[PDB]
Amino acid sequence: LHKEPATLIKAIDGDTIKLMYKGQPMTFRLLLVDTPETKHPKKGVEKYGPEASAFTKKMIENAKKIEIEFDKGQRTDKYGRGLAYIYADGKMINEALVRQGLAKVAYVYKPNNTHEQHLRKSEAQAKKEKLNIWS
Ligand SMILES: Cc1cn([C@H]2C[C@H](OP(=O)(O)O)[C@@H](COP(=O)(O)O)O2)c(=O)[nH]c1=O
Ligand SMILES: [Ca+2]
Repeated sequence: LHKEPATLIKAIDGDTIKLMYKGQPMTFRLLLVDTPETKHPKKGVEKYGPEASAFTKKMIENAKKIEIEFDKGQRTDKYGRGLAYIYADGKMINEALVRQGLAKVAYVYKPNNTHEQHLRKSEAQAKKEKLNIWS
């Protein structure tokens, strides 16, 4: 796996970010995590959804450098969103959300599970600490 540069376009919610990648606008979805829903009427605004959204926005806007890292398998989902680990000054947003209890580990689809154990350990800590989603 390797990290590639990208420039911000707009943070959509906790786990979906529009980025300029190789000079094309693409929507990315964070691998291995789900922040609670805030757009879809079928789930409604779920608790911590808005909180997750503001956390990601904050983290990605303040970054000096944004990087994306695809995993070993599919690089897009069925909606055409890029599937990646995204880093803001070398800090993985996917992990940072999980560590705050603002996302759960989810959508673990082989072979895109390289950081699964890393993320699960951050989740276990947020749970033990009773943070946000786990409170
Ligand atoms: C993170 C991730 C999501 N998805 C798909 C599965 C879910 O589609 P369905 O909605 O059709 O089930 C959806 C979860 O995304 P959101 O959390 O943005 O809803 O995106 C993948 O296909 N692969 C991935 O790695
Ligand atoms: Ca979500």
